[PDB]
Amino acid sequence: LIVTQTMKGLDIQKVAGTWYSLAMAASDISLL
Amino acid sequence: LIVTQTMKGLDIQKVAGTWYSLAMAASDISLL
Amino acid sequence: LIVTQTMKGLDIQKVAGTWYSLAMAASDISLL
Amino acid sequence: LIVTQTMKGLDIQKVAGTWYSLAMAASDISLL
Amino acid sequence: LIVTQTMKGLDIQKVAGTWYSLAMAASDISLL
Amino acid sequence: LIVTQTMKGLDIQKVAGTWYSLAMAASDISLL
Repeated sequence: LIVTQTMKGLDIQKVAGTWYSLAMAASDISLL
Repeated sequence: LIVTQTMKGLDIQKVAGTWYSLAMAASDISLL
Repeated sequence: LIVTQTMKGLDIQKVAGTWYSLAMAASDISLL
Repeated sequence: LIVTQTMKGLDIQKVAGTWYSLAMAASDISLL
Repeated sequence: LIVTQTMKGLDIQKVAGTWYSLAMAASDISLL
Repeated sequence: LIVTQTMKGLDIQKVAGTWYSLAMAASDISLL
């Protein structure tokens, strides 16, 4: 598979917590 | 499969919690 | 698989917590 | 964009004229 | 962009004229 | 860009004229 993730002009503030990521791509994605 | 995820001009504030990601793409997606 | 993750013009502030990463890509992604 | 304008403890007196505003924020600001 | 404008303890007197504002923030600022 | 403008304990008097603002921040600033 071909994966293209593009982000332009983002403004993020006050992100208290377990922020994992913004763009995450792979073969198998299992989150418990 | 071909996956294209584009984001422009985002403004995110006060995101307390387990924010995983914004654009996530893969073969298998299983979330418990 | 081919993975391309592009980020331009990001502004991040006050990110208290366990911020893992912004763009994360691999074969297997398992998060507990 | 994220805009935060805070004012505490202001004392204004004798303001003869075309007083527009105190805190003004927007995308485009053109004043002739 | 992230903009934070804070004002505490201001005392303004005798402001005859075209007083526009105190804290003004936006994307484009053109004043003629 | 991240912009923080802080003002504490200001005393302004007799401000005859075209007083625009105190703290002004944005992307493009063109004044003629």
